[PDB]
Formats: sequence, structure tokens, C-alpha cells
Amino acid sequence: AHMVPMDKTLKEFGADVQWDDYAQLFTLIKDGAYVKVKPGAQTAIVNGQPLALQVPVVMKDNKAWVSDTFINDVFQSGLDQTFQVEKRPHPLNALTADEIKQAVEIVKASADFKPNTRFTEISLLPPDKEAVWAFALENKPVDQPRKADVIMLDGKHIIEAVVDLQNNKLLSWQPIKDAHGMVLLDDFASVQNIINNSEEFAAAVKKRGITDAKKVITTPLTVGYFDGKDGLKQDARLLKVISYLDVGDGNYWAHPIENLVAVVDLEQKKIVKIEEGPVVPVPMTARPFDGRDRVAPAVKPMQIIEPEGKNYTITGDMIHWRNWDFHLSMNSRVGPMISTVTYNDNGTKRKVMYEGSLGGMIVPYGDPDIGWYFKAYLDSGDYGMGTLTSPIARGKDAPSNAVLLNETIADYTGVPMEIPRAIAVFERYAGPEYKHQEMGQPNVSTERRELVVRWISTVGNYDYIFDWIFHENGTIGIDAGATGIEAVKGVKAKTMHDETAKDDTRYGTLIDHNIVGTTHQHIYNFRLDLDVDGENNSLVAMDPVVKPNTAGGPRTSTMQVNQYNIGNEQDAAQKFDPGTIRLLSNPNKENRMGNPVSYQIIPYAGGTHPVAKGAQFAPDEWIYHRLSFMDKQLWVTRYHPGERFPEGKYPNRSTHDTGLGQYSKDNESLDNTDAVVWMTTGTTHVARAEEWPIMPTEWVHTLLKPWNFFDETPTLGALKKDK
Amino acid sequence: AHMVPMDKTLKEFGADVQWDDYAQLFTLIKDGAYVKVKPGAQTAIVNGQPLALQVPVVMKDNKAWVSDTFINDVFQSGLDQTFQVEKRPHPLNALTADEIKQAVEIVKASADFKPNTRFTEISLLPPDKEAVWAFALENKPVDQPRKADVIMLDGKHIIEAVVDLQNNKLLSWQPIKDAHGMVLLDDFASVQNIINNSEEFAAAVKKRGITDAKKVITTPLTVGYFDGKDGLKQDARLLKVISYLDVGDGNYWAHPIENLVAVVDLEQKKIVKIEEGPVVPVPMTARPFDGRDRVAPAVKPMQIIEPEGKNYTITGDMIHWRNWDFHLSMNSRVGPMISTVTYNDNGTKRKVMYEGSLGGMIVPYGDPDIGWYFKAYLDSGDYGMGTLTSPIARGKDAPSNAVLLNETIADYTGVPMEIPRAIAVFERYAGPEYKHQEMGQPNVSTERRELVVRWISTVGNYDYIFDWIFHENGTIGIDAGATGIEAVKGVKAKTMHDETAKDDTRYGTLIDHNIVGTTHQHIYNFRLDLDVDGENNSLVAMDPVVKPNTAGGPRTSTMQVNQYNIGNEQDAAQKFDPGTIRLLSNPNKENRMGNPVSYQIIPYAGGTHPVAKGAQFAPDEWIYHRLSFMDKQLWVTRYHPGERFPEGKYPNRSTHDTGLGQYSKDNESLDNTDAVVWMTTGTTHVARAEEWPIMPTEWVHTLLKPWNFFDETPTLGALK
Ligand SMILES: [Ca+2]
Ligand SMILES: [Ca+2]
Ligand SMILES: [Ca+2]
Ligand SMILES: [Ca+2]
Ligand SMILES: [Zn+2]
Ligand SMILES: [Zn+2]
Repeated sequence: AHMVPMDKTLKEFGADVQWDDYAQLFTLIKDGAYVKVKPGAQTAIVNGQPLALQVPVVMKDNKAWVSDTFINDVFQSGLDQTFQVEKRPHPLNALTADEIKQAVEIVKASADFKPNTRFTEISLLPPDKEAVWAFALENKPVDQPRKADVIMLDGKHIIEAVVDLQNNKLLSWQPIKDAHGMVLLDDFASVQNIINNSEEFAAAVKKRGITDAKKVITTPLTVGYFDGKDGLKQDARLLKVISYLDVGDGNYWAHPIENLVAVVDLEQKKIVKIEEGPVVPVPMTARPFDGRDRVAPAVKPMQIIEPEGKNYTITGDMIHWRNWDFHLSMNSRVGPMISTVTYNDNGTKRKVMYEGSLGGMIVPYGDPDIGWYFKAYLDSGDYGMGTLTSPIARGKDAPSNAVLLNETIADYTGVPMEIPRAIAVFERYAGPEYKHQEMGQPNVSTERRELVVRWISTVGNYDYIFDWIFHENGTIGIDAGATGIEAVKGVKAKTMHDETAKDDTRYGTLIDHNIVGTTHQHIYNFRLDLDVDGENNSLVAMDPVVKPNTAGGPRTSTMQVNQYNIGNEQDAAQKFDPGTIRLLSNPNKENRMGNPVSYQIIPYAGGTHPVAKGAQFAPDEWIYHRLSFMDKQLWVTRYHPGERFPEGKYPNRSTHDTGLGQYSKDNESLDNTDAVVWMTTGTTHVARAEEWPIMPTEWVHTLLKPWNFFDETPTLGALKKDK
Repeated sequence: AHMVPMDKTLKEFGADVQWDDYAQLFTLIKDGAYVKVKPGAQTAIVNGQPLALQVPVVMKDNKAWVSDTFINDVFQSGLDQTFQVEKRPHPLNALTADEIKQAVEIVKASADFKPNTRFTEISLLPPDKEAVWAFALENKPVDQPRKADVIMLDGKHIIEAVVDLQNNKLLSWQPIKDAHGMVLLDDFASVQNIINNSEEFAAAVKKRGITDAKKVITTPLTVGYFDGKDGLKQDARLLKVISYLDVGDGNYWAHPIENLVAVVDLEQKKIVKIEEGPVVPVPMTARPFDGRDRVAPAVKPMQIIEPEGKNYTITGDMIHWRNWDFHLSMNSRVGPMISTVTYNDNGTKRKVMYEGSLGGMIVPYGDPDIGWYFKAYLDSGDYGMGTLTSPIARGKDAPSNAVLLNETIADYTGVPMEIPRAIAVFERYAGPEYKHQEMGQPNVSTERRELVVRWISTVGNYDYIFDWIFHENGTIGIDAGATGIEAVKGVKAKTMHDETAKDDTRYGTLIDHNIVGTTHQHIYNFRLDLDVDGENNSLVAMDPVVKPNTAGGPRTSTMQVNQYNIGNEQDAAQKFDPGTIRLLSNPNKENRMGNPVSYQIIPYAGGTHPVAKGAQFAPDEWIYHRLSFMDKQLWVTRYHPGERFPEGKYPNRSTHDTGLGQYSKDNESLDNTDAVVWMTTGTTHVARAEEWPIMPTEWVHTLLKPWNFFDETPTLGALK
């Protein structure tokens, strides 16, 4: 049997391939492996180490060829140290394909299962956090058997079963009264068909100028709750259906059929209601965003390279990097989970964060017309953002020196799915860690490195990017970015000089002919179980104030700080003024100067869109009443195993706040106890032409800073002078 | 006949040498030059291009040797295209070393010129803006000759002269009544000697438990103005002197001598007042920040390589990059200046910014005690941030892929100084420019590149960084970083369990034993003469608001926008609410949609330290009266040649606001006119242990976004 063409197989396999004709040297890059190899050479170089090749690379008539074994021999070499194998499995490891298939098999074996039964979530049910910490810090095995939460959708009915996988037995099976299921993948499909089979809807569509109809693209949206004012029965399973025309530019979003909404009952599998408003001609101009009508730029290359491999290690799901240690896993709803986060301080791992992850997000609009009044995406709770993860485009969505992880989750039928390139891990240069150039002395400066964990999820039209950023000095950043395609309203005006302009643009900017970028908000929320050098913490406020000078001298005022504790959940739920300081401290543990070891919580560290002061809804709005998390930037709640979502566990047609509103309502004491920090950061998005047909990536930042957690500059390095 | 050592001379040249034994290949990198050469090969490669060698590189005792003509033949070969020759000089070019030496001669030729005169600033007096714009847009030569502003300090007396360099004539000699001069380099020396030769002071120092008064390090400070209440004569040239004790750790800041203040008159050359307060033992423990007591952890290498060279071109000081074109100048006072900034929109250069620069900054303190109450650093205005540029540490202050620039200015004796590595220019990956993964379809992604122009200037204890960030899509960012050594106050308490601890921390945090980091602000102001697609612009607010729904259906409320012009300088001076939109519009030009071409001005786009909602001073403080720009995040003034500084031209011991206060004073109309935008961003700095003995770099962000300036995603590329 013959050999295999080098360049060909390598691309298949996903490695970058560079040929240097002058040096006669290939350079092959893939994740932590940086490989050098010359034609006909004895050995290749992997991360700076020699690897024997029995079969040297071959150059024929300018075509290169390698062994059938080359990719494995080189890349799965072990000279790339990036990945190591976990000895004792971590108790928070996500369910395996096997474990998943098992949980599904356990439920299918109970009396009540039925074949239309879909799966909305199949996730590990973590052991109690204490056993989990003892594992991470003390290597104590966890005694409790691996269980899994299985949330089923039986038609429209939700049921929560719990399975024991160690013992292969079913533990719980309770129906959840009045709860609606999230949107599932087949739902998209049913809605396109039901609409395609609608005799009415084709006629509805025909009159709005269409022709064909095979060309109508639908998109499913949840209906929220309007105490019946929308005319929709509280206990049917429904979705409203917004439609666009497909014009062949690959961007149906650019051609709304405006003032046409259809309500579909998924159980019935038919259209129960059609709201029709004024006919507005469908905007027809081609607006591709993929570059089909564009000139490719020539750009000179830029390569971020790490030729001796990475400074992090990935053992199972454990990531070790400089002084950080943490566990990375995936959840179908909220995406990545970052757990058991410790910072190694001169030998001892100190607790920073037991579990951190997106909590939930919402993007709600502020137009009142039929196509828009109920329109509000709960991307994670309602559509499942983990499930909808978008594989990273190597080199573009993440820098060329990224390592990209694959992650496994159950699909909605309980069959395992591996998502390729689900999370990017990458170290990056982030300016000077610090510098001082004393006048007439040698300069002092060192470089800053952040380790970024990056995840992207696309829900319908928008794409959202999350970066969890680990500074070497102890600071942790969380940024959310938004890009993709705007939800636009069809309108009669071509320019602002047209007669309809003022009325068309009342609720958003006219971003293209006949196209308005309806104003709305982007609201993310992070649930951060920060255990600051321990479980029991308190929330401290420091408000800088200008106080009168009462100490003589020429000054009239001084800069002082009003420090006070925040002792309950109700006061902990607040607006964040970035001029103040909010600290989660450990009142049991002080640094060398006798200050309580803490972390400074900053829900607003800036962003590139204007910032929402709060929810852009009157207090009487139903969406306002069910989603408290929207109106406050900072919350802190007592820890409880079940409380995990800012929007509540079943937010679809919820009638009341079951999220942060619910968790803080019992107003528990936040003094010297296990806290959980929630940060809400929102923007108000008034659109502009620069953002159409594709919105350039826009960012918000949040930050978590060590505050007297340490004794000194954390990046000074190992001490020599004494101990 | 003569070979030099490769590793030795290349490193002397500033290049990076990498040997790779496996390919037998040298990689030589320097600025835009990326060179690859094999030992004994008759050709090399520069930026992906072939170069014939005169003399092949020779290995010997496994050391490499090169022809004495090698560096020039390889790096100055023309295959590195980063730098091109400027055949027609841009009219905003700074004074050259020769023009500097010339301007100094024109003033030294006058009879008015007094013997020991120093030079506070020597800079180009630019031709009028309309002619500058015409050079950069229509290649229209400027009629005007090269002139210069020469501002002189005759002991304590400021004199402003203008000289004509082309005609070697003096044009004006204007003594400036009542103006105090900025602090000059030698003033630092004076102060140390004067303190050294002080009987009275050595005495005071000994009381405070100091043995050798020669280990006493002085630091000079402007004294400000307090209408007499500090006891200081208005006419005398003064400085206050905070003092620290050199203990051998290289960090004298870590060792204050608290409540010892000396007031020195630089014309009399003596102390004129010694304020002494309670006695605090000098904190003594070694606190170096230089690594003498540390061992770095081993780090795998990271390189950011551009093996075919840069996407930008630097032609003299004109920089070209993708659709951006601009001019980079160095000023001794405010540092870099970004000028004639145009965006190439599908082949037509549209004006964005006429001139942008730091306008000024201030670092004022919150403590009322003896040695703090007057402490306020106007770094650019009082010390000369350009002059005090701290050369970029290659690969550390800027990434390994930067190109570092030398910049020339005049020292205080009128002699030219070349500042090596004054400014860093580099391109970087800033994540996906845009992305859409439509479901079941081929993904769409493009990478964001940003071009950064980075300058670092150090003023005593603090080091500051400015990034001017150009985005391919038309956004410009301006970030400001701060690092270095905090101004600390010596106290009795070691921990917070000590008696004095409460009293000790009333005005700042306890960050080391016996060390309190006094609270203060960091306030930066950027002067941005924006010309949004032309000269004549207007300032337009867009406040997003919730309004009751009137269109029917079940919504009680809607998201709407309150829009209105802001018609004068006085209304234009305002607090910035990051939830609102402020635009500089051009009411004469509009995009395809009929919206006027505009720029979104965002003076607060975030920071790593807490933000000030304004000056942390009561309205009757003298610093507050003097420095109005502290308390508003946005200004817009009518453009006039002489209005450059928010803190005012001569802010040393100023009795009233001669900057933005003065400029908006006359409440000029801003409707359809030449506007200048000033952005104030500032932090309230409450210290922490983690920032001692050296503060990890903190950042603040500002942003200027095109707003209906273009007709669509500007990064899509041209149509086929
Ligand atoms: Ca906690
Ligand atoms: Ca609670
Ligand atoms: Ca202007
Ligand atoms: Ca004015
Ligand atoms: Zn948006
Ligand atoms: Zn500071």
C-alpha cells in the first residue's frame, strides 16, 4: 500500500501548513503541537524535541507525501505535553457519552416513558460542594455515587427524573406542574412545516406581495406572558413565528415580511392564530454578508506562535497555568462551567471560585407593533446555548496560538453529541504587567499574560462570545461580545427624507433602505459562586466620599471612604455605581496588614455600546415583573444547591420571577456565610448603518480583582531574601 | 577582508538573532525586517523576498561571521518596505535637530537674550489648519515658511518668542506677565543640593531619626495656589520638597519621611520655609521592585511574527494602514500628536480628525495633612511628559511584533535630544471582526486587526501609557494605563489592629506595614479636534428613554430616543452618562439613509479602577476652581489656534482656570462650525496591598465610533 499526500491529509486533520522553499522546511501547527520538518529528514521537531521518523517526508514533483502513520506519529506524539491523562477522575467531570446513553436507558426502563419524550437537559448532578472541594484541595475521594439530572419533555409536559449511574437505578421522577419546556431543535422544523402546510398562511403571505412561499423562512420565538392580553391560553405549548423571504443572498434576515405573525401549537401541530397588520413591501435588495460580492483583501500574515508548546497543561478537564488551577466543563444550557478555582500562593492553593458560568441572558426589544411586542430572547434558558455552541473558526474566532477543546453533550433525543472546537483556550500578551522607569536608572518592566477561555454560541441571528480571562496577578475578567445579524423591521422609508421616516424610526434607527434596526437591550448575567479563601464570606461596601476637612490646613475637603457591611439578600440586590467598591471579603482571614482577604466585584468595567442603567421597560411591564435580574447590576444570594438561573429554571411563559427575584425574596443573612455573586451587565443597542448587514463584534467587560487578598504585588515572583 | 561577529554586531544594531539547528537557519528580526539566512548560502530572504548576498554568512568555531557591509546590505536593502522616504515633507513635521539648533540661535542673537535662559518648550508653530488640510488632501503646498514657538525661562521669567526659520528672523519677543514656568530638569538638581547644603534641614532630618542626611532623596513638587493660606508669595518661583530615605533597595519611594516639607525658592537658591509636623519613624524594610530579590518562573516563549513585513507604511511621520492615514508628531509637553487623520472610504479620503493628543492630566490627592494637601501632579503641564518619555522596552512594553520609533525634541538648554524607542507602533489581533454561524450553513468569520500607537512617559513615581487605537472599521480608541510606584504616607501602624490604624487610614489604605497609600484620582484629558467629514459640525444628543406605548397592543412601554442639538460651549461642557449617545455630526453631509455622518464620542468606555463621577474636591477648593476640566467628562469648544490645554497654558501656581474654563467662558455657538472635543476620563484610586511595592498596570478606555458615517459594515471590503 502506497503513502499519502502531505498537504492534503494535514488540512483534513486541521493543522496549519507552511512551506519555506528557501529553508526547505515545513512548519505544521495544531493546538499545542508546533512541528518543524524537512523533506527527506531523519527527525522532525515537536515543540523543540526530536522525533525519529522511520519514513522521512518526501518531495516528488513539488508534491509532498508522508506515511499513513505520520499524523499519529507526529501529533499524538507525547512530545506535545499540552494534554495529560487524568488519574483519578474529577467529581465534576461532565457526563460521558456512555454515562449519557446510560441515563437515557435508565429513564426508558421506567413505567411512564413514551417515544415522543424529548430530553431538554441531561446533566451531571454534582456532589455537594464540600466533598468536591475536599477532592480538589485534599484529594479526598467523593463517597456519593455519580447521579444525573434528566429533564424530559413529554409532549408539552416537563418531568424531572434523577438517575444513579453507579448503581444503574432511577431515583426520582416528578412532573413539574405549569412549567413549559424550552425550545428544542425539532421545534424549528415543525414550525417551518406547519407554516409550509398552511393554506391560510400561504394566502396571508400571497397578499403581502410574495409569490412562491417555498421561499419563506420562519424563525421560532417564545411568547412570554401577558396575563392573557395577548389572547393565548396559559397551558398550551406555543411559539410565535416571524417570517422572512429568501432571496438567495444567504441572508434572509435582510428581508422581513413585516406585520405578519403566526402562533403555533406544537402539540396540535398547527397554526392557532395569525396576527396581520399593515402590508409593508418586503425589502428585496441583496445583502449578503459572506463576501460573495466582495473583493478578498490580500493581508500580510501575522502569526502568534509558541514553538516550545504551552505554559498550561490540560489534564482531563483540569487546567493548570502559572498559579491558577481550575476545572472546565460544558452544560447544554449555559455552556462552559469554571469550577474549583484556586490560586497557588507560595505553596498553598487558596480557594477563589467554586463554580462560575453564565447564569442567563436576555435580549428584549422595545417596539410595540405585532411583530415585536413579545419579542425577547432568553438565549440560554429558552434555546439552550451550550447545545447551540458554534465551533471556533481557527485563527479568526480565536488567535492562531489557541488550543480548541471538543466538548460532549446530549442532544435533545438523548443521543451524545460531540461539539468540535467548542471552547478555545489561549494565552496572550496583554501589555506590561508593570513598569517603572526611575529617572537615570535601568528600566524595570515585565510582560502581562492573560489566559483566556473563550466560548461562542449562536442563537438564531445573533452570535455571542464569552471570554473568561485569568490574569497572572489574580484578577479574573469576564467579557461578553456580540456580533452576527440584527433583527430588523420592514418599513416603507428608503431615506430619512421619505414621509414615513419619523414613524418608521420611532423605535429604531433606519440602518438601510426599508430596514430599521429596532432598538433593544443585550443583558448578560453571571452567576459566580466565589468562595474567597473559604466558604464563609461577607459583602462589604466602600463608597468614596468627599468629606469636609476637619484637620486644619488650607484644604476644605478630603477624600474618605464610608465602609459598611451589607447584611442581607434584599440590600445586596442593587445598582452598581462604578465609583464605588463592592467587596466579597472573608471576615475570618486577613492579609499581612490585618485587612480582610477579599475580591473586588465590578459588574461594569466598560463596554463599546451605550450601557443600560437598568431595564428599559416601565415597572408595570410583564417582562419587567418576571425578570428582576434585568434591573440590578449586582446581586448576592445565600448558596443553595438548586438556585442557578437569573431568569428561573423554566422561564418560558413564566408568570412570576422564579430567578434572582425568587432567590433573594426570603431575604437571607449575608454575614459570614456562603455567598454567590450574580453580575448583570446590559447595554442599550441603538443601531447604525455601520452595523448592517453584519454587526462588528461589540464588547462589555466585567472584572474581579484581588483586594488585599495578597500581601504585595502578586507578580513580583518567588522570594529569595529570607521566607 | 574583514568579517564582524554576527551575534555581537547584530545585537548592537538592535536586532533579534535566533539560531535553529534543525534547519541550519538564522532568523533575524528588527522592526519591519524579517530576515532568514542559511550559513554559506549565496542568498537570503527579507520579508519573503530574495536577496543576493555579496558575502555568504560563515560559521566557524560554531560562531557566525558576516561581511562588515552585511547589516546595511540586508536591513537597508529596500526589501523592508516599512519605511519610505518622504520627498515632500508634511507641514506638521516637528522641528528637526537643525531647526532646533537654528531657532536657539535666532533668540540667542537678540539683545534681549539673558545669559542663563532656559527653554521650557521649543516647537513648530504650524501653518493654519486649512492649508495643512489642503496639503494632506490635495497635495497643495503650504505658502508659509517654517516658524517656531520658543518659550523661554529667564530665571523665573517666561518670554514667548516666535522665529522664522526659513528667513532666519525673529518675529516676536513677548514677556509673559505673571506666568510661572514649568519645572525644568535642573530644578531637580538644585532642590537636592539646596537641601543638602541646609543646616536647618539636616537638623530637622536628624530629629526624625535619620543618621546620614546624604541618604535623603528629595522630590520636587509644584505648590499650587491657595490665595495666601499656604503662606507663599505669588511672585517667587517656588517648589515644595517631599523627602525619602535611600536605604539601598533602589526604591526610595518606599521610605517616606512623613510630615517633613521644605519650601525652596529657586531664584534665591535656598529653603524659605520648613513645615514640620509630628514625627513618624521612616519605614525601613527593603521593598525593591526590580527583581534583585526574586526569581522569575520559567516561561515558554511567545512570538508575534510578521514574516512578510508590516501592513503599515511609515513615510517620514505619515503613517498609512488599510483605510487609515495619519501623521505622528512628538511634542515636548503633551507627547505624541495624531494629525490629519483621514479614512479612505472606497477611494475617497474623508476627514475624521484634524489633530488629537493628550491635552493634559492631573493626579491630585485626598489627604489634608502637611505633606499632602498641595500635592497635585499636572504631569504634562508641570513636568513635560514628552521630554520625560520612557523608551519602550522591546517586547515587554510593546509586543515582539512592534516597530519602535525614535523621536527628536529640544532639552531645556535648547540642545536637541533624540528619544530612542519613543513611540511603539504595532498591529494586533483583536478577536473576530464579525461572525455569523448561520445554522446548518458555512460559518462566516473575519479577524479584527487594530493598529496601536503606544507611548509611555514617566513622571517621578508614576508611569503612564497611552494607546491610540485605530480599528479597521473606523472606530478609534484611546486608552490610558498607569503603573509604577504609588506616593505613600509613613504611619505608625503595622497592621489594622494597631492604635493609630483608624486615624492612619482616614485618607488611604494600609498597603504595607507603616505605609498608607493615600487616595487620589488619575484624571486624563484628551483634546480631539475632530473634523467629522469636514470642518463644520454640530453636537447632537441622543438620550435613550422609556416612553408610554401609544401604538396599541399589550406593551405599556417603549424604547425611544430623545434627540436634540447642544448649541453652545456652555451646554456642551457636561457630565457623560454612558447610557446616552453624544455625536459630533456634520449637518451638511449624510449617508445613503439621509442620516448625517457623525462620530459617537464616548469619554467613558470603562476602566480597571473605580471611576470618578467628577472631581473629588469640594467646589470651593483651589485646585477645583483652577482645574475645571476635572469635573466634566465632555467639552466641545470652538476651534482657535491657541487653545490646547485643559489645565491652561501656564498652570504652575495659576490663580484662576486658564484652560477649558477660559475656552468655554465666552459661551460660543456650536451650530454648524469648527468644533474641538475634549474628553475627560478619571479614576478614584483607593490602594491595595496588591499594588505594592509596584502597581500592576491599570487601564481606562475611551472610544470614538463612526455613527452613520458609512453606509454599511465598513469592513466588508470593496464590491467586485
Ligand atoms: Ca461562595
Ligand atoms: Ca435566598
Ligand atoms: Ca474640528
Ligand atoms: Ca470659546
Ligand atoms: Zn443588538
Ligand atoms: Zn494612583
